[PDB]
Amino acid sequence: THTNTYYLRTFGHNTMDAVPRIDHYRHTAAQLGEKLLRPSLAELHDELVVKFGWINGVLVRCMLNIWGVMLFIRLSWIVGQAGIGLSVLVIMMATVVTTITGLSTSAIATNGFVRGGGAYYLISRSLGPEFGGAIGLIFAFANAVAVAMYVVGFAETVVELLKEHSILMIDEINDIRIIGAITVVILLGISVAGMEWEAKAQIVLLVILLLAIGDFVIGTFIPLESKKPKGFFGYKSEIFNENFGPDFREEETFFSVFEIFFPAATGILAGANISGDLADPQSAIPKGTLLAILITTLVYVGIAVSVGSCVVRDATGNVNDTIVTELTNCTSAACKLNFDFSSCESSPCSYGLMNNFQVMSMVSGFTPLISAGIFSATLSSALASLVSAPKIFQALCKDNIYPAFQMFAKGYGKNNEPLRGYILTFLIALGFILIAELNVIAPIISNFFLASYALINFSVFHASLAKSPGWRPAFKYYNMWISLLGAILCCIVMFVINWWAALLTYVIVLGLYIYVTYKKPDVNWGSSTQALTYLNALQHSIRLSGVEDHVKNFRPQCLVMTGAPNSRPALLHLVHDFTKNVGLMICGHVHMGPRRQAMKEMSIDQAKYQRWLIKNKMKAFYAPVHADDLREGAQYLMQAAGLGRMKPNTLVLGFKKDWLQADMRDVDMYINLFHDAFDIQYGVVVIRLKEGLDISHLNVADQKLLEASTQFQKKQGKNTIDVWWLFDDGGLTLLIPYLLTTKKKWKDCKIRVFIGGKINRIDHDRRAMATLLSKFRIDFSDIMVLGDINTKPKKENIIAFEEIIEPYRLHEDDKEQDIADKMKEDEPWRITDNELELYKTKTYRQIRLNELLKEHSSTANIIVMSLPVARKGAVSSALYMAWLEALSKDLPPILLVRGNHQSVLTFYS
Amino acid sequence: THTNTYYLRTFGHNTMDAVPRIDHYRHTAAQLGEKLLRPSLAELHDELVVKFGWINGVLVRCMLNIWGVMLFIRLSWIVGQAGIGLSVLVIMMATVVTTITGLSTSAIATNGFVRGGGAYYLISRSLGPEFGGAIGLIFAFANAVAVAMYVVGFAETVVELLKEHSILMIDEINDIRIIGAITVVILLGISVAGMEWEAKAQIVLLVILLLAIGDFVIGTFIPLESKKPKGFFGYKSEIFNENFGPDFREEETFFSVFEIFFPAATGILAGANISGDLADPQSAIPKGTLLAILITTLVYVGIAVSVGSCVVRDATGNVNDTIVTELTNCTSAACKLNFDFSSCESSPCSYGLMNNFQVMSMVSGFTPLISAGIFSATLSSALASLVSAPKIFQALCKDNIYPAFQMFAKGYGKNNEPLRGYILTFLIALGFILIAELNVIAPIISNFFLASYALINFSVFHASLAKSPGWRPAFKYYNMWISLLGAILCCIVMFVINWWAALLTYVIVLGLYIYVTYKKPDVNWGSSTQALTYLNALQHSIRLSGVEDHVKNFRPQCLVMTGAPNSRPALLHLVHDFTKNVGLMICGHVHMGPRRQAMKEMSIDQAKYQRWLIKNKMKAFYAPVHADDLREGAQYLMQAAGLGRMKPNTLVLGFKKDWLQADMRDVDMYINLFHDAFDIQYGVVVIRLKEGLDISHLNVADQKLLEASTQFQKKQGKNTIDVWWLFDDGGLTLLIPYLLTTKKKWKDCKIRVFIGGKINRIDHDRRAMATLLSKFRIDFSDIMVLGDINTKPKKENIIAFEEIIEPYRLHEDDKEQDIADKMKEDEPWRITDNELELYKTKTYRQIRLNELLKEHSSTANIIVMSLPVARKGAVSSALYMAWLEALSKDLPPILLVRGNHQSVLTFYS
Ligand SMILES: Nc1ncnc2c1ncn2[C@@H]1O[C@H](COP(=O)(O)OP(=O)(O)OP(=O)(O)O)[C@@H](O)[C@H]1O
Ligand SMILES: Nc1ncnc2c1ncn2[C@@H]1O[C@H](COP(=O)(O)OP(=O)(O)OP(=O)(O)O)[C@@H](O)[C@H]1O
Ligand SMILES: NS(=O)(=O)c1cc(C(=O)O)c(NCc2ccco2)cc1Cl
Ligand SMILES: NS(=O)(=O)c1cc(C(=O)O)c(NCc2ccco2)cc1Cl
Ligand SMILES: [Cl-]
Ligand SMILES: [Cl-]
Ligand SMILES: [K+]
Ligand SMILES: [K+]
Ligand SMILES: [Mg+2]
Ligand SMILES: [Mg+2]
Ligand code: NA
Ligand code: NA
Repeated sequence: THTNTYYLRTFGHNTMDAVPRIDHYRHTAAQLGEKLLRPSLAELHDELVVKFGWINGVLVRCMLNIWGVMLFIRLSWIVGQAGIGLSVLVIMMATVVTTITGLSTSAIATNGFVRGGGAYYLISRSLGPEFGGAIGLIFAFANAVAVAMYVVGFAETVVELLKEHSILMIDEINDIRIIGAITVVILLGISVAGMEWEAKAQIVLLVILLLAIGDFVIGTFIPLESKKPKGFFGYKSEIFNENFGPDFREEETFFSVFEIFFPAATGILAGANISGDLADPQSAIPKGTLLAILITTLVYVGIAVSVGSCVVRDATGNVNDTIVTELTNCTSAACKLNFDFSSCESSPCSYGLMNNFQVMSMVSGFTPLISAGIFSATLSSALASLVSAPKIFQALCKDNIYPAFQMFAKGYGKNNEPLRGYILTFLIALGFILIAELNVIAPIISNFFLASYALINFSVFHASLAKSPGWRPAFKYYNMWISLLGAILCCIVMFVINWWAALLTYVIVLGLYIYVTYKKPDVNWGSSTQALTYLNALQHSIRLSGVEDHVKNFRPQCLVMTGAPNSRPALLHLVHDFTKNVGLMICGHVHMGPRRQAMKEMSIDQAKYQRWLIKNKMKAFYAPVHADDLREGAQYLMQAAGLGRMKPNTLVLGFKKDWLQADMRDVDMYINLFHDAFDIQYGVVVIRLKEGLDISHLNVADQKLLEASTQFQKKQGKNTIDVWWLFDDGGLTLLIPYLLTTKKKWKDCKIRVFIGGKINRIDHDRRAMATLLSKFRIDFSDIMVLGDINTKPKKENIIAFEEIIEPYRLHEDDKEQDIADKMKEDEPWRITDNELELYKTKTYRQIRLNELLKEHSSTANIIVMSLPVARKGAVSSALYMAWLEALSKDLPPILLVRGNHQSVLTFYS
Repeated sequence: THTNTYYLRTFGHNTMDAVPRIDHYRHTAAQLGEKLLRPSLAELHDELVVKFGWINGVLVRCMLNIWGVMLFIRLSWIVGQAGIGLSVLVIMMATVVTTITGLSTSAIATNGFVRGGGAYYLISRSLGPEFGGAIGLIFAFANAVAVAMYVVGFAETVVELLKEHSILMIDEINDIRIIGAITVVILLGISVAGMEWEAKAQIVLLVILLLAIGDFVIGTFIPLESKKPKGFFGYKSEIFNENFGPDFREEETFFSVFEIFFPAATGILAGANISGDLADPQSAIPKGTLLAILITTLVYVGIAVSVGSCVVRDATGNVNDTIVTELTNCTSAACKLNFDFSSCESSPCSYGLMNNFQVMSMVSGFTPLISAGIFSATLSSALASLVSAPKIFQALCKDNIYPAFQMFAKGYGKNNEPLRGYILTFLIALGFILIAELNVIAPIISNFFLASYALINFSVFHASLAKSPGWRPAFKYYNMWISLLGAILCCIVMFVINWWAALLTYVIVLGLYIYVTYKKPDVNWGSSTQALTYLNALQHSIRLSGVEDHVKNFRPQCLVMTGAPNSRPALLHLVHDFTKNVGLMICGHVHMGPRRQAMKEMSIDQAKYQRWLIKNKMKAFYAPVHADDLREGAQYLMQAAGLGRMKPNTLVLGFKKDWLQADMRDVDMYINLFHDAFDIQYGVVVIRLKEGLDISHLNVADQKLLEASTQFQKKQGKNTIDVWWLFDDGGLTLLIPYLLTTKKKWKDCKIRVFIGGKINRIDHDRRAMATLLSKFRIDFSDIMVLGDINTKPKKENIIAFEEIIEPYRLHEDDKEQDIADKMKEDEPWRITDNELELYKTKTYRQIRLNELLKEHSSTANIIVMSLPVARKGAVSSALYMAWLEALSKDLPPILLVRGNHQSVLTFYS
């Protein structure tokens, strides 16, 4: 029926359904998605500029940042004060911390597409805005200060080089400050020039540093007799054996050495912070960072061991001190080789592995080459930090976490460059350089770095804890327990060095976290915090599902038929008063009208009203439902609403005030709602107000209605709480008012109970009731026993009730049997004469109860009375409505309660 | 119509409804007559021996138990080693701990009738069986050991009194052993004699103790020169000032003094342990315990101050006197009055406050009275402990918490008295007396008492934390924070003295708690633990209700329509595999039949199936519903099931295997269930098995069906998962198999992806799909692109489909245009020729897809394929069912998935 070419066309061209394509999931505004538009379910169902590679962008950056001052200056001192083994152990511990941090970072960076800000973006998108902003501020400031520290190191090295000659301008501190200012200006200029220039400069510095390392390694293998007077002796096993072990020749300990060394391993995130300029993160960051860490650790360990195997701790440089005669009785490591480096214990000798900070330069075949290597290392580290800080700050400011800093987010040029961030970082670094004494500052910045690492590790662990299906990290060489251990180790290490610095950093982090949480920025990124919230709720619900029910653990789980949650405020607040912190509260709303529009109406209403309830401080659940009429929607809610053991057991309704001026079908639906509630074993609570409950539409009447709506919101003075417990429903009638009095807004109100008694047994019945409610431990102010019930109500009230009921009567007696049956068939709510004759006693009881309530409980703050139960099929809906209206007419706020008839009170324990 | 009578009769005689009466809430066997019967809601709605008072039962017992050895023996030593102020401080600290414990006990004992036992009953009924059993065992053993210690103290005092004369039988330790054995036998006899006899003995002992205290107080006010050589001097401000302030003569310390004194504060629970024999608790325990504590503390403090204000720390027995008309050169308090009790700073003088342990006897005006008082105090404390232990043990054994001890709950006599418990306590006490050296044992028992007190305080705090409406304590003189502070103080105090004893007691408590929780005795007391479980679930749900939705936080919340949870095991386990630990799972069951019987059936099913699910380790929720047909119940569940944000979003049901051999109305209801799910914005998952899903009714066919049911309960093995993602439904089709692979039972299985492409573009489409799913980070083992779709399926398959569809065609073309319309109206599921002509392409697509699946995925462990969506009103129900049947048949387990069409996957972070 068609050509063979047609049968081989593109799959999906003959159907509205779309094949899965990348454009369906991309949100980027690329050509507005001309063809990347997957059809919605309704449509198918409804009736008819510069990017860097991983090598240059991550590996080189991380290596340059990690290698700093200690590479050529303080490594020898560390290997001296602590033996080869102890120094290697310190290096390995720092490397372990950094490696755990790198694994966590690689895991976090392989989940989605990272945009900008290495540590900040990852931490924020994986944990939440609070932690994200706190760590962003901390890390940015730490990098800004590290820029100054590196510049100061370079300046001090150059000043020492000048002091090696006659060149000098001012005192040492002032010369250091001048050199630091000049160097920081040069670095700022280079950084502002552009990112490609920075990359080229970094490559040059890296090659210079590698040349310096190679020069040192070559020099250590070419001993010269001239260096023999100094500590250098070549590779001798005697020196290696002697240099082992912790000869702490000063007021310093192992922990102090570790603290001194640690800043040497705090450049691992240089590549990550360039995520905004990486060609392809999720493939460059992990491998580059891990390789850089491995290379730097290997170089550190090798250099430490080599320096410790070819230099003596103490060596008194003196040409006329070698030879050591011919035969010696000296057991010293130097003595075994030559007399050089002898008699140093008493007289403090010039240098050696313990007192000289230029041993690496001396060992190297070429000294100026090592000097250039030191310069390049320090400058490279400073440049990396100075580039990293503005990127993190701009990423943090783009999110508007701190509105005051929104200025430092604008970009310049083809590639968005935070020039303002660069200027701010330059200012901070220049200030800290002008201080020129960063010895005290260093522990604080080290602790800042450790806090950032620990929060990265904790973010990985937290994400692995909340088993969100979106976690799905691409990197598969991590572990939740390893990451948790890494976070704990980071905290412990930060506390080990400068405990008070650790306390200060923790205080700062906590303060920033609290500020951000209070601010609550308007943004959600799908952090693991929300996933953990859902998982915790689910686990707690599952746990509660296995708990057996007990009478003393009973709580009122009320399904309030409120319509729009804001439509009826009085009912909502009243139900909230005895439900908050005790029992569940579901606000049920039934939507009518066309299903097509009702679906969108309910979809909007869900979010709108849940947000309204949350913002209004009411701990309720919105439960929208779409149904033809109110009765069937209530049926839906009473059958399915809730989850597990947290389902409703009480139905709360507002009184149908306008039942007289309304279609009898609506009244029938109301009474049938009552009947269904009773049928499914539900407690029923009806709240009646003189003015009504609905204020959505909203003269004198409107003002009174609004006042009634707002009445149950302030402190309820102390007037009374009248409970007319006439029938034993199981105790709910008494449990409601007690829970009311248990709240602050109702504490001043006293509960006085009304019961029906015998005329000649008033005292006995009163005592029995008092004892019964004392066993229940329900405080009461007074007990009134009424013997006037069952009396005939006044003639006027009966006449009024009859006049009210006349319109809805059937008058079967005065009509033909067939006509009466036909009338009752299509109007089932009609009141039959037989039922009126049968229940004249109940009608008189309702009227007399209204009389008694008016006479006695006419000044109560709120009234709780037993709700009459009409046998289904025996009493008409109109008769039930008339009973309810007569019972509670012309009264202050009243509640009609009819419990499950299962006991909800107990005097046993 | 009625006389004056019948108008003033008892309220409630003319109605089935009952007035509230205590008989309605009493559950005791007696008083269950017709009068004390509350009518059920259905019945109203359906269509037509010795008891002690608080004084002698609690106050006297508590006072006698609290007062023990230290009252007349070591109080002087305590006031000596420490100062008056420090001794008062230790007394006040112990009293504070005991007073907080007493407040907590009175709070816990005023929350209903306490049946029997002592602290065990209160702790169990307020906290749970685990804590109850642990504390019961600990407390009973502690009381038995305390009996042993009191007997040992009495024996030691009597042995010392004998040594004061020329009376002795064997070595001191052996004589102590004989005296202790005799005393314990006498105490056991007295206790077994009854309880009234014990009360009379206790009253006699209390009178003797009061006489002894009065004798001491009288003696301290009548100084005699004979006792002047001893430390006694009468009241003198010089001695008071001298004795004020610590003087730790020996290797003692404040903490050691506190540890020595603390056992003096125990015994506050003697009255509460006789709760089963009190006239009424909730009125005797609180007041009696508090008054006893107050009186004992006042007496302790007064005696301490009096002894420290009228006796010198060091004194000499040399009657020769001192300061015989000499000059006053010494500032010692003794010199102020006379030289007596001086000059023993180097040599150890005879006795005094520091050295003598009978100063109270000497100070008193009649030593034999003080000796009798010591005897009475020790004997009364021992008797109280020996009575308390068996009561607690019997209460613990009556609950069957430890089945091995069920034999000790038996009672004897008119009043249930545990004789076996008495014998066991006597045996334990006799053994510990035979040890005769309880110095090392005292700290352990002290820590046991402290643990009991701390857990009482923690029970009060926990009850106040779980805001159960049944808490309602009658004693309104406590505080949750005060009780928590008391528990913490008890723990800290127990750890302060004998830290290793505290660790041992904590280990024992933890072990007993773990054993009880593992055993999980079948008991339900309505503890604070269950209330806290409910409250925690509610709070977590409320918190989750305020969390905004995100694509990466999406979870599959599946409303699996399974009927009876055990009826279809394969479907339940399959849904559990990709829902456990990730997303919600509600098992929906629809009940049909008469409403009256259906309600009871659903009520039974709720408990039965929730228990079955919990016992079978399935984290699902049972959701019963009563409706006329399956569609109505599914509508109920899809509209109302769930709570807050934890509500279903995916519909899972089994394939209607027997649709061909079934009424077309049922098939129409099935297809309309599909349509309703799509309309309500639900994802739909259909699971089809060759043999079916139902195994409730269950030859070869039955065996195969059972094997299919059990197939998915084991480890899958090195099979493959075939995903035919043909249409972009949002990613659910791919999300489900990934979640399957996330679990251990599906680790081996690898995901194979099938997509539709164009011939001559296979490589490009395969690369694009691989890239797209690599950005999603879902691992795959291979990607197959099929270009042979849209081709005409074999003639035989089309003929078979036509033959299958024949009995449901409308055949409108060969009709009169009126009979056809009538048939369509009567049976809307009829397949019209117009729709068949329109969707021949879709039919051929289904047939060819089945061909491709059989040819390619015939060996997959499980198949996931996109579920075709039929436009509502355009495709008949019969045609939709035929499409589904043709698409899947003669295939391994297959899942048809049609997501919400909202994206559930993302490559952004
Ligand atoms: N969607 C709904 N529409 C109307 N009433 C609802 C709805 N959902 C629950 N209800 C409950 O059913 C009752 C019906 O009252 P109705 O509006 O028929 O009489 P009314 O005198 O207008 O009441 P109100 O003063 O509350 O408007 C309300 O009090 C309300 O609590
Ligand atoms: N109360 C229920 N009664 C019947 N089916 C239900 C019910 N609740 C949910 N369902 C789902 O609807 C499907 C209807 O199956 P049906 O009663 O037609 O028997 P079937 O086609 O032989 O399949 P099965 O082997 O599951 O019985 C079931 O697979 C089941 O998953
Ligand atoms: N102690 S040091 O001179 O060898 C040293 C060495 C280095 C270094 O990077 O090797 C270093 N980096 C900057 C830094 C400080 C805190 C965190 O990072 C700082 C210092 Cl003080
Ligand atoms: N230290 S004491 O001799 O004055 C003493 C005194 C008492 C006493 O009850 O006064 C006491 N009661 C029994 C007990 C031990 C642990 C807990 O309770 C035990 C002792 Cl050892
Ligand atoms: Cl870093
Ligand atoms: Cl006690
Ligand atoms: K570094
Ligand atoms: K005691
Ligand atoms: Mg209205
Ligand atoms: Mg079936
Ligand atoms: Na560097
Ligand atoms: Na005693």
